Amino acid sequence: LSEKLLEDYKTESSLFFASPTRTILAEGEFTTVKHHEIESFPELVQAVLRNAKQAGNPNPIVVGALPFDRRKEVQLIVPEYSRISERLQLDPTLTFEMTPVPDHEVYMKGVKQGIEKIKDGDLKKIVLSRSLDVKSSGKIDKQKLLRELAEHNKHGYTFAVNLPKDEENSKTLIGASPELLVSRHGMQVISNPLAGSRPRSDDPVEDKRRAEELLSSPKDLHEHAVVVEAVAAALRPYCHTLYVPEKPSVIHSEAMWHLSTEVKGELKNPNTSSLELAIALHPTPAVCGTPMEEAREAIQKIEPFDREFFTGMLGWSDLNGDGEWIVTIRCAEVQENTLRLYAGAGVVAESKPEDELAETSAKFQTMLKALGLN
Amino acid sequence: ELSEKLLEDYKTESSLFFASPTRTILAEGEFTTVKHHEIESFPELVQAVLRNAKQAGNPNPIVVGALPFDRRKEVQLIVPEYSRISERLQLDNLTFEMTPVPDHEVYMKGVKQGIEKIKDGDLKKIVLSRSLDVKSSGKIDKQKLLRELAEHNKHGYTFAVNLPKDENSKTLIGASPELLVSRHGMQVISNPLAGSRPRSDDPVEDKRRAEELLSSPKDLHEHAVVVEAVAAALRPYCHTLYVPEKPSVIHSEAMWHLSTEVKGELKNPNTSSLELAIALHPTPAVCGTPMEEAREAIQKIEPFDREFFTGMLGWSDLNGDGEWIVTIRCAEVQENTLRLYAGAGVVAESKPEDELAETSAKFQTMLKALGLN
Repeated sequence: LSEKLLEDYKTESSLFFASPTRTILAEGEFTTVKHHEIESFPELVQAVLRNAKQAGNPNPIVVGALPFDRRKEVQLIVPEYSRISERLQLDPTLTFEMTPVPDHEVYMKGVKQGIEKIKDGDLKKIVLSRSLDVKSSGKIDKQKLLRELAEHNKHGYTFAVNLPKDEENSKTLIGASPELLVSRHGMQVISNPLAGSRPRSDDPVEDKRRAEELLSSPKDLHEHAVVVEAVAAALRPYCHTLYVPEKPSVIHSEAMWHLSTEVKGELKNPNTSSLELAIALHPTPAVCGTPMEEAREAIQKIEPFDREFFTGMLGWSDLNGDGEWIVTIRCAEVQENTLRLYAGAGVVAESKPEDELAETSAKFQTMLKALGLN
Repeated sequence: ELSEKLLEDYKTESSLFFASPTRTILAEGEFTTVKHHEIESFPELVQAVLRNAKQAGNPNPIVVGALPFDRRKEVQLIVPEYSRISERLQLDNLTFEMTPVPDHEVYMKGVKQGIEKIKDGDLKKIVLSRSLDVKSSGKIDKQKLLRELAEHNKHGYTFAVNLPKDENSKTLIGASPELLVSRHGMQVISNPLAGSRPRSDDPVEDKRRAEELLSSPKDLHEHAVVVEAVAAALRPYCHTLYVPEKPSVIHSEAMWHLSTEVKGELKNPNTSSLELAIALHPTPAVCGTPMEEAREAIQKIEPFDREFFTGMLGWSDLNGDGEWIVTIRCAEVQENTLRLYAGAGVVAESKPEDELAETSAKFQTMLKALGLN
């Protein structure tokens, strides 16, 4: 059935979302709700979901994507219907025109600006990113793109979400993120911050060497620890007790090794929805920095493009408050014949411009491989 | 007077300017936007969203906006970030290219097809309409267009609604004479208009036309049909209705209209103005009998989409009160282009040429405001 759901994905589906706990296909937009203030959005969403129940939807969910920038308007959709199966089980089965935005040198310049700002003590952490515009000579087949991603993403979250357009052709957010922002199942809360990276190698000896190096890198370990501390501080008020592992683990996608910690807690209040928790966490320092509003102003000033939905959050939440929200990375906006791909790299005082550029390239591979351009 | 200041403060970004005989509203921003697929279950969602807006802040928040002619489309309204509401208003060179879409023949072709289908007993009443694209040499000053409409519309409903964009700002602007429905406590009022004649600058001829409309059997009969449909829609919601025996005549600067004020007293305090509007929308005055059949004929014959024209627009509050108007004598304005609209009810005994003239007379409200009267 799960593979049926992947086969049934159309550009009028509102969400495909393949996680390790399930696969969801949501069709249509029965209700869309937009709101000016992220902080008061969870209560509006619950009111909309209650209405949906009482108007005769037996399992109302919201699905969609929220932007990187918390100050922007937010929006989610209650679909007409949704199907929910077990997780996906799969055996692997033109001119393109590239325009980097910005070019490699302007990106590196921006990286020097971030370093400087930290060396003056204005910021502790900064993640700087860049994008890549791809024009195809044919119309991109979203459903095939989605399948390529799913087949090559055993452990993360494969997704497609319909996004706000003008009435232009449909705009879809598509990708394969390794990173859970938060989930809620019953009263159990889990968040999985990822911070620290090395690219995979096809040489199995080198591949393992890089996992070991990441796992013993003082700069990466310390920086990971700081991201974990911030996730734990944001979840602590909502929970009885928090379990925060003393040691990170190494996880992988096909393209990258990542340091990873699963932070787990039991809620105090059964009405605290997964959405509320996602909003309490968003954006984590892994995609933004510390202090967030300062890292964000630095980010907004240095980056010559709008991240829009990249490094935002996306997922679903139900009437009981259960849900899953992922950090939106290893992804692309797809519209007709064009895509915008995105990638970013954590920057610190010690950082080196070329290495950071190299890291963004290694991170682009998830999407480029799905397009046959790796 | 605050009312006039609200008209002066109107901006292209404002979600709603709405000047009615009971109040003037200027609504800014978008605290919450709600969009829904099924018009029939929209009222309850809208109340859910208004309740939430209260729980977050002000005691009796409102929704504002415009819904389309075609009831099967997605519908959308906005709870504004803030609104000022005052008493009713008490108010005291660019070149233009014009293009009829369709042209005057294609439109009369359409009306013939319409007469044809009523004579075969498929339809009883059909409204057919056309539009008039306009290109300006400059950017249209929307605020000034709004003031012109308001000044020349003492008795109607003058509005500017920010519409879902194409990229450049899109505004629905107009001065409608027709209340679809209001609610005030348990009191409901609808004012169907059906039957018209253009005003004349010769006051003897002006009065003659009024008197002729008021006693035309064809027009009285068609008016009584519209009145029956209003009553029909309202009956299930009211313990009592007052339906006047006969219509009066009312005027805008452009037109005489046959008018009936239908009043009711609701059974249920929780019935919102928006819910009544939906029960009424669209009336046979702009669509036809049967509605589903005549709308099919309308979609099939008309070479443009009406979109918001002959839709409904207005406001509703958390208590349930509100005012919704029939969106006529209006235009979509974008940058330096307007699309003006006008329509004319068609029956078996209709004459194609008289409907073309009737529609051109209906265009005068908007044309006059542009200085093209």
